[PDB]
Amino acid sequence: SMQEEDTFRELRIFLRNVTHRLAIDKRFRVFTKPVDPDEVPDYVTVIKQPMDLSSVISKIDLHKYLTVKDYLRDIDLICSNALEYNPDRDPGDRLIRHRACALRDTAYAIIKEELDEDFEQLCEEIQESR
Ligand SMILES: Brc1ccnc2ncccc12
Ligand SMILES: [Cl-]
Repeated sequence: SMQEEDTFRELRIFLRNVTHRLAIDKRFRVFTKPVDPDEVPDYVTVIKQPMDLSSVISKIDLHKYLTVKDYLRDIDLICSNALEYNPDRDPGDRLIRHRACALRDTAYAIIKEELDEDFEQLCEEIQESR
């Protein structure tokens, strides 16, 4: 209907605002762009599911997120990818891992404080019923 359209627009607006708040945080500057294949020519071979905040924005705007659950799966990728590609004890790796998973914990904490559970449930029930 347009009730349903109104629901998904509100979701998109909410997901944009969360994604913007992550993207202007200095800690996360490295996650605002896909990994450059110049700097890292083995990344896009090793990391099957590249994910970054600019990609998340594109998916919001292409209506690929019908639930916060779907959105958080992509946020989880930004962290799990960082852990997978940068596992070493050296500070370079430890810093990207720390940041990647602080991005994850920030997104979860924002959504925990600001997402109405009943709004997520409505989104889930519309999605399941399609
Ligand atoms: Br730059 C860079 C190098 C290594 N791993 C990375 N993981 C995620 C984002 C950027 C990365
Ligand atoms: Cl830096």
